[PDB]
Amino acid sequence: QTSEYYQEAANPIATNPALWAKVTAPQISWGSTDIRYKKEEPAPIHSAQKSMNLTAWKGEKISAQLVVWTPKVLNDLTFMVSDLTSGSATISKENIRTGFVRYVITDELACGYRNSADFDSTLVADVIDHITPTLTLPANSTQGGWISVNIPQGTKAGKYTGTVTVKADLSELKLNLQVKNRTLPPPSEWAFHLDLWQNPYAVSRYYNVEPFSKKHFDLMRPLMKLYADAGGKVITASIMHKPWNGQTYDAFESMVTWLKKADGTWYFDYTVFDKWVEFMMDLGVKKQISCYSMVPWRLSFQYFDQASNSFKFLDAKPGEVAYEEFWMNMLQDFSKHLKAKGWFDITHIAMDERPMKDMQETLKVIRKADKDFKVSLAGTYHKELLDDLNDYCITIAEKFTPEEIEARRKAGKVTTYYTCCTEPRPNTFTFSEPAEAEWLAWHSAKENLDGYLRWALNSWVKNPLQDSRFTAWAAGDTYMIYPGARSSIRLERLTEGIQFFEKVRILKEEFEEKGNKGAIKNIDKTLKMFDESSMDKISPTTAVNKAKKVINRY
Amino acid sequence: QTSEYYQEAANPIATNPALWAKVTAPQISWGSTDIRYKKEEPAPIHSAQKSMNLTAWKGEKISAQLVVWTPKVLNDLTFMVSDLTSATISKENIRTGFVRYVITDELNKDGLGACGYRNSADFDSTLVADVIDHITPTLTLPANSTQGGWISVNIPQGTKAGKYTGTVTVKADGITLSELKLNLQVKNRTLPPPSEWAFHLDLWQNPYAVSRYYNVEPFSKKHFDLMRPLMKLYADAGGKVITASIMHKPWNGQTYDAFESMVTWLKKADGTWYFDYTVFDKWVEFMMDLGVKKQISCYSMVPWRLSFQYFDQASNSFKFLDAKPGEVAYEEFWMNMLQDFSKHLKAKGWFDITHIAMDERPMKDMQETLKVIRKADKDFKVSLAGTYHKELLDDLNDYCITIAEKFTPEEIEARRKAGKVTTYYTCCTEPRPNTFTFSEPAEAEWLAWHSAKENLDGYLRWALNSWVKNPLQDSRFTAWAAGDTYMIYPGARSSIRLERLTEGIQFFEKVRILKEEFEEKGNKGAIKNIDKTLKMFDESSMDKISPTTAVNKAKKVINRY
Ligand SMILES: CC(=O)N[C@@H]1[C@@H](O)[C@@H](O)[C@@H](CO)O[C@H]1O
Ligand SMILES: CC(=O)N[C@@H]1[C@@H](O)[C@@H](O)[C@@H](CO)O[C@H]1O
Ligand SMILES: [Cl-]
Repeated sequence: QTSEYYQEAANPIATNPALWAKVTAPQISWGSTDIRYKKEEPAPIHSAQKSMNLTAWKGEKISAQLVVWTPKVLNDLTFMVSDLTSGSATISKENIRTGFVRYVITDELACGYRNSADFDSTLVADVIDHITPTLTLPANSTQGGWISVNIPQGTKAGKYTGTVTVKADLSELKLNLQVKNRTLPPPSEWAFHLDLWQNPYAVSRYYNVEPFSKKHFDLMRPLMKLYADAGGKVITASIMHKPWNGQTYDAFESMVTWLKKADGTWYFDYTVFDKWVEFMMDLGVKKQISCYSMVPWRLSFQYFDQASNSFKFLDAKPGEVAYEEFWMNMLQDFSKHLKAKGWFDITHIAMDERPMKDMQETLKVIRKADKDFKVSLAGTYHKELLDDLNDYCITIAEKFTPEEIEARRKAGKVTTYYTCCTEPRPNTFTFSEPAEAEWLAWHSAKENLDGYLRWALNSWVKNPLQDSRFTAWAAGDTYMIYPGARSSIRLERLTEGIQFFEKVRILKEEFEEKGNKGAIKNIDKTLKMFDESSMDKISPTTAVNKAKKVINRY
Repeated sequence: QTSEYYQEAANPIATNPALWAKVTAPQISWGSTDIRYKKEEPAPIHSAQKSMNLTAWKGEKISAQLVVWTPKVLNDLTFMVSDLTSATISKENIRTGFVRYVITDELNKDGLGACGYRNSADFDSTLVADVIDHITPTLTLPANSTQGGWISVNIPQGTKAGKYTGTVTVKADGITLSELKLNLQVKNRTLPPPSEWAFHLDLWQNPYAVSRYYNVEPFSKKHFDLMRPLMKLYADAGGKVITASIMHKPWNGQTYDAFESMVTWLKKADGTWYFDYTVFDKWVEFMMDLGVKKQISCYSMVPWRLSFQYFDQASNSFKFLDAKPGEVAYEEFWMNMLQDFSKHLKAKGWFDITHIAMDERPMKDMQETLKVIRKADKDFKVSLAGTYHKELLDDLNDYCITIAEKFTPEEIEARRKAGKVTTYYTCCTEPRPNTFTFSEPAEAEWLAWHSAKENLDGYLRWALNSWVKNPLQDSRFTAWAAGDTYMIYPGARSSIRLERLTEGIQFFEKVRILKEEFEEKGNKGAIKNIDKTLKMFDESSMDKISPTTAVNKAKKVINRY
């Protein structure tokens, strides 16, 4: 973990020392989890808050942010948290995670290719750095601290008190936690269908290790554990070469060997695919495997040609007999392999969104190969595809009818929504407001959707700890977690949202059973705030904060 | 075969019409198989020879060359040969072709060799007669030009001995121009068919040149159908060795068409390897079905560049191991392939004939490579074309030496008794004897007589068909003297060079059969006479006795017995 230490990029905004003239000693205060504090300006806190009061269920993860700002050098700034105690009972401080909220270069408003102008760029607080044990802060700088309390499941309900000690070579901040009588199940038991596409090739490139070696998997374990502890349900698999035509910094390579032998037979080898899938299942991501893609963005299919001992490409489009023959041959081998492994029922062939013609022709092919193959799609609403798609994810702008949703729930199908570079808000860009990430989970509860999908968990740019920009899209679009298995503010807020989606579900189960129709109509009145057309009437921060309080009263 | 028709390149030497002023009508004559007749000059034949007398054994292939030269246009020149009669040799056994022209250059300016890179502009160029074109049925000759005709008589085995007579008819613009008379004395000895010859001929095959030239998929049905008559030329010359590339670019692409790997090298992401031999197997079976079945030579454990390609599953891409003989990494990489290869070859029944094949390198390298092979399987056969080393004489099952160096007679006999193969080669180093397109035809035959003189098992050359871009028109290349990279042509057309080499090989077989008969009969004199004749084929004696003279004298001596 010493090799995981790093330096931030230079701040493109210079520090005005006159703005710091009024700061006479180092300051410390509780801040808000809704705010990313600027590095180069004093915290906008005009008198310090020494106490923080939190409420949570047993089993819940709950966070707070403190801020330190200093007109002099602070050597070896450290945070530590006491045990929390309530009479003779204790939440042990092993369950409490601290991190420095570190800075990354971002830009602004979001689709299409970009030239970064470094004139348009700024440092923003986003990285939860729980690895570096101390930081030295330069004079005239501000530094956030993130505190995560993982409340154990067997914790006694009641009032817990504890201390956050900040040192540099001070103050104590007070932490109060009301633990309620209700229990939140562990992440492995959450209903919420979270899908954040994984990029293992980004990790092998960043650390310069052999793909799918022991070192590669050792590096991925804590990183993918971040996804599984957020309720991650879906394994991403690239079953061919460059499903997305190298749109990310690191292209996805094939996890399947496509070897066309010189006698006309094919040898398909799934060694990589199998290792990746088994690895992710051992971490608790086991609900679904999504296989990309039969319809890549460029319709050119790589295979290893033995006769010439080289890579070749079939150029073939859905609706062609050649496309049908090429995919039938692989999909029928793949079907047998999956059935041998016991993964067939959960494996989905996964599309991205194309002219209607294309998608139906691709579907014919899949069905000829095996009638029971499951299929998924993230794209636009089409009535034509509602009975064929076992997992259907729709743009936030479009809606399924309530009858469509129940028909799909009745049939055992998954129904979700996504955002990407199209939507200014809500989103998980590095300059997005933190509460927008939590908002996304509340929106799923409002819509009776099964969850939320985003296209990039960890498709890291070149220097993801320093600069979140990319040659396409708004900064942060390509990843939500960082090298070192470091979380972001964005993923932490999303996880709080998902925990509340589970609370709502548990509360409605209890209220329906007891005939408490009033409590149900109130939860639904509160859920009305999470409409994507109503964000100028009620800000995402305000909606999220009001809704949290309502659910916690029950 | 209509798609196999072609046009020659322009002659870079213009025609001197004063040199033709003496030629008043078309001339037709028997010529010599020792001469490549120049296109732009009259045949150097001071008066026409109408009769050709040949002698041969039953089973022997024997050739003659006629020449036509003309001061006027000859439209649709054609040759045809009658049955030969006494009993009959049917004319189905007789092949005719036009001796067509290819651009050639010359030795290195110093005249001492022909190796090293070259620009064509720094060297002469000239058209030379070399292609035996048996496919094109007629040619139109321009005024003031000369054209050779090659005639091959394949004497069937059951042919009755005695005097055979027949006619070669040459026609143009409809009419007959001349009949030439062909006489053939068939002797009461029998030469076995090529499949039964002892002579160890190794001419390295390049299947990738054929797939490129015809633009077909490698190791497809079309590719093999094209290669069948072409590789049959090699088998009918006594070819014994199948060339296999068991890794990517054994010679680092030194020829126009690089050799690809006939073996899939797949490093799986779980630490195991998968090797697949589907190409290798198809190529080997194909070549064995044509009668090339004695030996398979696998190139190479020691390429110049020392960079070994493999398919890396984890990254789904090609990678290269840089590892040198004498390194543990080289040893681990090759051991793993060679042990899998060993099992495969045993499953197929090919292990006893398969040789791992080196080219020449520092002594250190070769012995370290040998340790690796032996660790993999102690019974792996090994071969080498290079320099003489006493150190390697028990380890090399097939040892081919430069013509300049010698094994002792004891070394040869020890190697023969152990069942090993011992040969020599030439390449770009030797000005003569050689098979450059400008080399004298008899030099190709000479090579086989030299093997008989040295008690060697045969002869090796590095390129049967490593065709340049336009091999029918221009035999030059970016390296070496013209013709160094191939001996046969598109259309399964033979060269003068391969036809003469084949005659030499037939005589090597005759010598062997005659010595078997003379030892058994105690006729020690006839044996001492054959050896006195074989003394002419020394590579230091070519300024005392020209290769042509030596070959012609020797042929006569053997044919008297
Ligand atoms: C379901 C989804 O997110 N699809 C694409 C995604 O592949 C990526 O290109 C993204 C860039 O932000 O644009 C989205 O249209
Ligand atoms: C064994 C042998 O023939 N080796 C090389 C051959 O690879 C080729 O480069 C040739 C060119 O004429 O030169 C030979 O020395
Ligand atoms: Cl090569």
